[PDB]
Amino acid sequence: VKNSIIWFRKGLRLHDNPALLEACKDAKHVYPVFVLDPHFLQQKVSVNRYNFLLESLEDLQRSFQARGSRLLVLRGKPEEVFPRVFREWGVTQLCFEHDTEPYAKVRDAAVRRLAAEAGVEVVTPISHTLYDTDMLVARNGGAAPLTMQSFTKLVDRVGDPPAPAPDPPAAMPPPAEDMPSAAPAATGVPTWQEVGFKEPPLTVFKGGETEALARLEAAFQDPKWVAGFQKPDTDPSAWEKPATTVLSPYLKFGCLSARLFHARLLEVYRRHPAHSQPPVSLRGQLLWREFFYTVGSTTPNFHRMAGNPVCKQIDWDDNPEFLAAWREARTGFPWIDAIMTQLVTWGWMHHLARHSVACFLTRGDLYVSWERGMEVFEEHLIDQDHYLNAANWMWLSASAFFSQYFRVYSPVVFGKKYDPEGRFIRKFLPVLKDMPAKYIYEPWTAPLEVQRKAGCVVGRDYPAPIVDHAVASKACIARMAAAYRRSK
Ligand SMILES: Cc1cc2nc3c(=O)[nH]c(=O)nc-3n(C[C@H](O)[C@H](O)[C@H](O)COP(=O)(O)OP(=O)(O)OC[C@H]3O[C@@H](n4cnc5c(N)ncnc54)[C@H](O)[C@@H]3O)c2cc1C
Ligand SMILES: [Cl-]
Repeated sequence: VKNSIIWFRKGLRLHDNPALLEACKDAKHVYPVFVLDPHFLQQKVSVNRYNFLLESLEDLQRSFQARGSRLLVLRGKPEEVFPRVFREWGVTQLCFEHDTEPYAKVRDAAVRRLAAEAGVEVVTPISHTLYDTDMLVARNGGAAPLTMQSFTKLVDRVGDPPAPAPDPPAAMPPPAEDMPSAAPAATGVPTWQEVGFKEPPLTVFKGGETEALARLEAAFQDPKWVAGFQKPDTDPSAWEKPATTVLSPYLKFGCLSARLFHARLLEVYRRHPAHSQPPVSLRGQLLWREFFYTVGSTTPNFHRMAGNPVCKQIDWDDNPEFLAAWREARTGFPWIDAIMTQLVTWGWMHHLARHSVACFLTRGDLYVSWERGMEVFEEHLIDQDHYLNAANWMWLSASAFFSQYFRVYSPVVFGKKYDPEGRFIRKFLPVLKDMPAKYIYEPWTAPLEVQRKAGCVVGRDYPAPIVDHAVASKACIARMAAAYRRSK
């Protein structure tokens, strides 16, 4: 008989899940498994993202329960847990969604050889990206494109991505009863308290496929907005209603299928002939994700500067004091500190807000390596993506893809063009809530009487600016021009 395991890592969803569909076909018993390391906090991960993952597992649990099955959260590492459960459960087939991350390749290749020795057939469909990214490289002559323009012409010749897979059946083959490793007390979904976190999450975005599909339908309530979407024209200061979809956490964990998103976009585009085109369109935003996945999965050392063949070797400063002030939202520039506060509280910021804080730390003002900034983003972002975080950090620091280092965002003027009254700043920096709008982006320029009346005295309640942007940005541009000349 056929007993199968569907192994969730990403792809935390029931819709468009070809690995789940294959596991369930002709199966007597199906074991939906997520493997959790109970000592992940011993040597990195904010409670905001880890609880987002836990909320995604609880949503999967309710979906399987509604279909007569159950999600098993196994504690341990995959190389030690799977050899046991293969024999105990009589497994004949192991299915999981393909993954191209570095550790994913080492981990999955080990699980492949263990299944082989146990007589278990392995099926690994592709469904986390729009396309088989290896097929895109092979169609391009054996190398990934290095520009978005060249990449978009490639996918146009390749054609549309595969349609989303059908829904799973209304009833699922359940796990066998009275299996010791499937005991409910040892396979439940933990809380953030039980895994060791002492501070509760503060983010307003809840995990799960249900929330992902709810947010998708909300975005498509106005097809005119979807059709005319232009990414560079969206408001980074909008927080009551963010200016973009905020689907990145759900796409990162696979709570939302990228192919379903793409299919829904095509349905709208065919009724709106004047819809926006790549790279600025909403479809173009998914192509950015596909582009960085295609380049990153084929480039060694993609997340580092050293050994990375696509990253410029820049002599970045080792300044812990600048990094600490940037990391702790005490730079003295309210626009920067407000966004860095949104990072630690929400775990998500608008794309152009990420631009501001990334440019400031690296090629704009402080000249600290983008790897240090990525380390800070990798801890707090609920949508942290190994390939996307790295690519955009190299972009913003002009180390890869982007080269126009004379374009420098002002930590004073940038946000003022969107939010002259500083509503975003008052929301995330309540110490400046009473400051008149004339000085909220430059609180040090406010006369002392105004600072006292507003209850925010620069130097006691809110720090002075750690740098002069005029001086600091001039020093950073001159240094980048010399680094660009020595790297020929
Ligand atoms: C320094 C820096 C680091 C970043 N780190 C990440 C990261 O770790 N994870 C992440 O998902 N995005 C990252 N991005 C990209 C971008 O900031 C987010 O994807 C976007 O803000 C998410 O909001 P949204 O879901 O509303 O995007 P939308 O505009 O609604 O776009 C929809 C989807 O397209 C994809 N997408 C959009 N913009 C980009 C982009 N620039 N690159 C790649 N894919 C994109 C995402 O999957 C996103 O969910 C980073 C940007 C910067 C400048
Ligand atoms: Cl600017």
